Amino acid sequence: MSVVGTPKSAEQIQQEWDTNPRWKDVTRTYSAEDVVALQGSVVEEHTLARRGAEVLWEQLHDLEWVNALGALTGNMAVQQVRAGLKAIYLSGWQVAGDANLSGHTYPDQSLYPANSVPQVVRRINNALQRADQIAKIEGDTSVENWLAPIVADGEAGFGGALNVYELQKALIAAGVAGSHWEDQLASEKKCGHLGGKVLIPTQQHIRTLTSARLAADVADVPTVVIARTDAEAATLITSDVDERDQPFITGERTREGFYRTKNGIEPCIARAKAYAPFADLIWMETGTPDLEAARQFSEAVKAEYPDQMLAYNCSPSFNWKKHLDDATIAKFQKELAAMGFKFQFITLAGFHALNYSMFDLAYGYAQNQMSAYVELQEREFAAEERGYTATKHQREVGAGYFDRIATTVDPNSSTTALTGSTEEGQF
Amino acid sequence: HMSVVGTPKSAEQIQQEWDTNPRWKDVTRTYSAEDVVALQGSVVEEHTLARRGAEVLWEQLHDLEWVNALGALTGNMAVQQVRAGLKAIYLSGWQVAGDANLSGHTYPDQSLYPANSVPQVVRRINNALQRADQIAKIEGDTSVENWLAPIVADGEAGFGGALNVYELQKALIAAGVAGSHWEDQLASEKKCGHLGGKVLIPTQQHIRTLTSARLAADVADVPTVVIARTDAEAATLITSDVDERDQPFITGERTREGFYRTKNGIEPCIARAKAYAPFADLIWMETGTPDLEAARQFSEAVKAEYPDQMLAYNCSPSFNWKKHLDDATIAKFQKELAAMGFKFQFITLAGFHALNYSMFDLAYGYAQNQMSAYVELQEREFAAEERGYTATKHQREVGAGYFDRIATTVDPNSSTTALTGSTEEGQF
Amino acid sequence: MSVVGTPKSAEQIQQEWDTNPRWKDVTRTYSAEDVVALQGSVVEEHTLARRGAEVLWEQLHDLEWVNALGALTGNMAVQQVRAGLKAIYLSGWQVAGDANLSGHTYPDQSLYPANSVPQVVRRINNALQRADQIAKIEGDTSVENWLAPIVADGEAGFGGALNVYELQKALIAAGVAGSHWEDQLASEKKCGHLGGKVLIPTQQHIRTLTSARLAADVADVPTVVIARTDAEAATLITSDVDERDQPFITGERTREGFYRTKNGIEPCIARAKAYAPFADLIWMETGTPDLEAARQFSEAVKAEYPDQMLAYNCSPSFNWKKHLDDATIAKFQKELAAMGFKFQFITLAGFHALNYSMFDLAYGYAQNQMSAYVELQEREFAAEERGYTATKHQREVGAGYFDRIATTVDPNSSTTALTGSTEEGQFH
Amino acid sequence: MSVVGTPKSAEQIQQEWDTNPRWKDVTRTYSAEDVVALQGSVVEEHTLARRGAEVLWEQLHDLEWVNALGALTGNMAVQQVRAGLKAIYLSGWQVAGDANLSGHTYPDQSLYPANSVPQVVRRINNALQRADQIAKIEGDTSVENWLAPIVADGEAGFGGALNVYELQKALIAAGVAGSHWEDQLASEKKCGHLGGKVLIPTQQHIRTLTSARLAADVADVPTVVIARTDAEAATLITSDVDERDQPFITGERTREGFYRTKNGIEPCIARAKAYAPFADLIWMETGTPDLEAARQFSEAVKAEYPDQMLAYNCSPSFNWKKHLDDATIAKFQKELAAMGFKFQFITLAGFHALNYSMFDLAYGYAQNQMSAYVELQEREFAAEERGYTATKHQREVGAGYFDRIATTVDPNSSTTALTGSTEEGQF
Ligand SMILES: [Mg+2]
Ligand SMILES: [Mg+2]
Ligand SMILES: [Mg+2]
Ligand SMILES: [Mg+2]
Ligand SMILES: [Mg+2]
Ligand SMILES: [Mg+2]
Ligand SMILES: [Mg+2]
Ligand SMILES: [Mg+2]
Repeated sequence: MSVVGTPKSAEQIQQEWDTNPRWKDVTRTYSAEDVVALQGSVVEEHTLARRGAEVLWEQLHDLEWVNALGALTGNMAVQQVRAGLKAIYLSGWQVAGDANLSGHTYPDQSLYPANSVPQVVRRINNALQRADQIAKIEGDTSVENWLAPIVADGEAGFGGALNVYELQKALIAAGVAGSHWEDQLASEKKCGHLGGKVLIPTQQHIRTLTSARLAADVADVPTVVIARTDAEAATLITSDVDERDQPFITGERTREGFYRTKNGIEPCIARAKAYAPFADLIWMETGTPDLEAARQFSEAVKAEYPDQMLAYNCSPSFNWKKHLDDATIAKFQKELAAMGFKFQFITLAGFHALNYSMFDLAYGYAQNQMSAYVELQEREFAAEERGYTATKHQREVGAGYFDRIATTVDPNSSTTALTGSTEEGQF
Repeated sequence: HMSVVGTPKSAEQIQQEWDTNPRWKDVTRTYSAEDVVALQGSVVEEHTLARRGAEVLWEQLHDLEWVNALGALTGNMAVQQVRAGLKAIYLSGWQVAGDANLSGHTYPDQSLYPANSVPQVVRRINNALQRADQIAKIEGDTSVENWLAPIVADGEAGFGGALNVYELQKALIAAGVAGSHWEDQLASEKKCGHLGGKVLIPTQQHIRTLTSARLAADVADVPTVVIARTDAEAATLITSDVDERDQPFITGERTREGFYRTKNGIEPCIARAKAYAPFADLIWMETGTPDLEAARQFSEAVKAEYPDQMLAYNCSPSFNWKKHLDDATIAKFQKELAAMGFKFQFITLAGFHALNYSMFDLAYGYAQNQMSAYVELQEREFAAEERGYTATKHQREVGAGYFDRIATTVDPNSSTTALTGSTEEGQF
Repeated sequence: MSVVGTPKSAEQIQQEWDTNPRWKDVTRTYSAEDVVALQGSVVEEHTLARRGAEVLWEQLHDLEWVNALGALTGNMAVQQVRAGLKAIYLSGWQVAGDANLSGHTYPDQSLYPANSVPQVVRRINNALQRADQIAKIEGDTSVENWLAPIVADGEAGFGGALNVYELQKALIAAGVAGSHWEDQLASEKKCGHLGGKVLIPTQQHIRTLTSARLAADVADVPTVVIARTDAEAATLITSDVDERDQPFITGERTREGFYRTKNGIEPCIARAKAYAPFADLIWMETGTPDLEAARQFSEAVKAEYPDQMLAYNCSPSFNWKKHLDDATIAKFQKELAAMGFKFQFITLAGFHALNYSMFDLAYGYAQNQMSAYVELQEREFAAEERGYTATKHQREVGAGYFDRIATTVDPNSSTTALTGSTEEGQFH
Repeated sequence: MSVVGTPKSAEQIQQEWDTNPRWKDVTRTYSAEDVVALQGSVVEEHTLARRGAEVLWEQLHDLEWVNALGALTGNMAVQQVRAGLKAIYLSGWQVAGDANLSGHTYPDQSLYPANSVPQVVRRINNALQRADQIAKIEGDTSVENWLAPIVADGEAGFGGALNVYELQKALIAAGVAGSHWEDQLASEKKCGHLGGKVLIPTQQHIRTLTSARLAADVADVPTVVIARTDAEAATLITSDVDERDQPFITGERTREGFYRTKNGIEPCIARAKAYAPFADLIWMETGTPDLEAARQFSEAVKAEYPDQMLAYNCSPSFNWKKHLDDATIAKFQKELAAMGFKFQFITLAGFHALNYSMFDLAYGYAQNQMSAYVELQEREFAAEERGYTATKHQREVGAGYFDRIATTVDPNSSTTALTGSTEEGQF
């Protein structure tokens, strides 16, 4: 037939696992032959998933740390890279609130269709590709890498291990670079800073992490796998079967049949250590922005897994000035990086930037009409010194690029967009 | 027997409504009431939000000094606009093309995206307003009397022929649109009004479009507001010279494609506006500058033949406002326009610029000072609570308390509610 | 500012519950005031959900029984109604296999996105509507009701109570007439005739049926709620918390923490008795198609609730010529109806009809090329005297209907479809 | 700062056009530098679009003729390959009637959303991949290539060249092997065998074919481009600007501004010769299944382009036994293959198979209930001799394959699907 997409042999995969330092501390409870048996006759190449994953892994070891902001539209991701950020965080919370495939506004409880986050991954890459295409024809070299890696939210898997497997597969097809997975009961998933959280036994989350790795292996991409634990605040567990969880089981039971468990940094350390061999980065949800507790978690984990990188949630669910002074806020991220928190991200940055900017505009617009918008347009003009370009909105969305396509197909076409527009004649 | 739910009206009932309801006092239909019924089948679905929105919109356009709106490309965007006191929502096709269409790609405004993209955003905006209305009910919030603000959505050029026009209107009505606007451009060469290289369609062809949009609203039995837009002020090309109303502006020369070169300006806009009036609840003239004098010329000339005709005006971000106008004129702009008959006024790309600038300003500061940049935003949100802002408590803004209410309604003793013990409960 | 979609008061709802015989045997653990508190300021009308639910409830008490076939495309439902069936069944198995929003082929384990089945409900209603429209312009009264009630698969709700609520809401928005919900763990969901099934406690499914009724009440439509139990084959359960399930707990455990339980018709009778106050119909999956086993379940349930209607799956997963003789197969549904099984359905009928007919045609096409297809078309021609109409495929999908729209907008259009078509000149 | 997805140089592309025999008779009015200019920094790999396009082109030259059937669902395509067919045809007609993203039933008039056919391409490929995966774990080698190439319907492009460009790009992203494009006015597009067809000028369709090729080159895949002409029955054209069309323009006009034109085989031959340098296959819609009329079209085109391959629509819109005897019906495809019609397809085969088979069952079901179904189940049993496998429906949709994924993740899983089922016990 054709040699396109021929699967590699179990020997090559074993070779790659043995020699490539990317897999230096990755445990696999399945064999390389098990991967081959699940790949059929053709293995689709996932370019953006591979490139982003390799770029992400590289940046986590080159840069002091990799920091990101939550993005829920393609334009958001474009502006984050344009501004200098090297990675995009794809928040599930935000998807639930304003960008999921049901069309409804949801709280962060795994209510939306399971393929919603993959579509936002694809959408973001599409927008970054368009920005990359525009920069090439415009000769704009302000950004070295427009295809910045995407770290996406796997939540609690939307079911069992097969649901996990299919979500990770869908995230890779969309071109994700990393995905994170939490140890909550899928049917009761909550945001890390909401209540009513229900843990699942330690082994079950290792099962989830193993499933996430397996799909990345079957698709043949070094996807960064992130493990999140919600044990600092969760006081409910589904079962006491796992002996690793028993020291925190109180015996008390709820009407639903859940077991009460003792929460805090100790069960997070215990679970972190158990997840480490199956996680490229570890992440513990916390109740406050507190450097001491972060250092404490960092020390206990690195005392057994010294090279284990960590991720920290700089959550807008914290009232930041209520806990930290301005000076502590200024060094918060830099001090975290010294502890090994190499991926840091403001999860709901997109939500609050979108909701506040439109309220501020609409409120002024209701009182003073055009005066309020001219205020915004002038800030846009003033920001052009800093590299802002979306003021010329026609080229920002690719008017020049499609004019180039149109002239490539027909050099004498008289229906090009940017020639004659008010943009070229007023900006 | 058989269920009578959704039994269609008779032809005589429709004719009585057309004859006596003042909504249709100036609406011309070249088809009959029996034609409408003939297309409705055995069951006519109710479109609650499209009906409510259309009625509220029409009432507001006659009761308020003028209705104004801002472009919205996400559900949360519309929530804040209504929360801030706005009484209508404009759904830009430009914004949908650039950051919210079903292809997943970023497109310029050239009718490149799938034809059902805007309807999806109509349904999304309504869903988001319904969630804010639900939350408001359980929170005792009465700061907004009508959360379900009318939506005016961009129908562009119909994505093809009359049948493409019809299905787009039907899909917008099914999603709950209050009004839709249609422009006299060649769909295969559609452009934003302030882009170059526009190709007009013949006047009679856009009367076909407006007639098809009205027909789709009638078959669906909702009084959708039909808005006619003309791009004749800047377009120098037209597909054909077949319409005698267009011929006086044609020069005679043709392009290699076969298009006819035509003379643009306000004069062909007035002519097309007069021809569209019997089929348009609102008329909209795309212009190259924000000019009150030019707006008055178009208004007086149109109202001379149809004095009750309402107009619409695009306060376009494509205009460099302070380059053309002083601050005093900017402050009175919409007010002066309202006196001329421009009763619906909108900023098309308000959402694109608010979204792109806010995220850039945050990411720029975040790239240099990390958390110090975000705390500034959070502190601004805290400060905006005096003006009525609420999204700082993001958990309840998206309905965590509402779904907690659903959960406890099913199981009052559930121990897995979301807001209970949340960091929002204890820190905000 | 309008009164469209104004919610009813709690007293009005409570009065409907107290007097409308539709709710005669319906237990609601929540209050009428709870329903109102969740409805915001506007309640959208769900015309097809209301009509379908009403028609369904009417047919279950007026006809000897209501039989259906699984359909996964719009055209399938059209042909089912065309051939004389009064109800459509929407299999979740079939959606997982060949019609879900992931684009992938899935076994029946709740792997596809949760809004997949609603989309097919909307699709089926859309296709039935088109046939209804086509029949009107064609003067075809051979079918009384093209909008046959749809009974859709809710699986295990795709999570907790709130996931159940949203699926029911979406099914209603899409126009479903009824939905069935099973007492399996959504995380490890399986087809009823698959292995490794894990039950949830009796009370957790009572909570599911409650959330399902609540979503219908908030939507103000009398959706037929069906309760399904898988305890006939399942040897696992998630917890021993419910004392109604404890008499079957063996005391063993699994590595995952599941509890071994004793399967059989006995725990199905018990769970059905518990589910009865919360189900318009009750259904137990069974390992074989057996009339006596069905009579045992029937008479046992009706011993406590003699007016409880039941549902039965004549599963394709069975092997009928193996078990039963021809004469028993003929009387099978008729005898099941006399026992109270008033809704019967063949789940995977669409899957098998689609896969076999395409294999049969593709195989013949491989050997004999055009000779194979001509056998089908002549078989299609022959079926016209039984009512079949899809041989003329252009009119079947609405070519004439859209000609009517096109001629209504522009009666002089020179670009209509059926005039000059090969269908017009070659199909008499 | 990675190498994955690096675009190749213009001279590297120019070398493929000059040497690869795939492009021996392909005219490109744009340059290799033009292609590189539109590719940005990264070029995604479209494995299935590449593999399928290479397989299809190879089959067209190696087989007597490649024939296919219309498929509108994933399971349909699975059964077509299972029965021995080596290609899938994706009818736009069928998509409009029962599988487009609007949810509505439509006549064949370009009414549905433009990304609908790409979705079905991706869906068909997903189904074929699932059958490929199941076949691997079951040791099934009765099918050599489950990834049969897909020929998809691009209709009239849903607008201008930029619309054409985006449809071809989305089809390629979905894994298409070929796409066909017709010379109709998009806003008035009709099925070839419906009335009221309006042609666009010859040059405008060359513009379409060029745009379709450009998108395939920018995607770096050898997509098979097929040119369809509707001039046999269409008596309308939009303009008289192209002098190649004027010898058929009569001077008559319609109220809309169209031009009456003389339909027939003559303008089909002329337009075909104009499309030949821009089309890998050429396709003339006809009003009857006539072998003599096909020869005239074939020998006329091949007089100027000897190696020009042709495609023929064996349309269900023909009443076959009203025109042909059984002897001619049997040899129809074979005769066409000898004239150079190397891609032959029954467009609406899926619609009629699905609609008839369900009416036949539902009718008998409404009359004799279970007896009607057991007849179908018995015919499915008897079909196992011929290779039919969907009778065991659980494994048919991958229950066994996902059981493998489950046991690969956790060997001791108590929640496997096929063990203890009625499939392993009654089949
Ligand atoms: Mg999350
Ligand atoms: Mg590790
Ligand atoms: Mg627009
Ligand atoms: Mg008027
Ligand atoms: Mg099911
Ligand atoms: Mg009951
Ligand atoms: Mg087609
Ligand atoms: Mg050629």
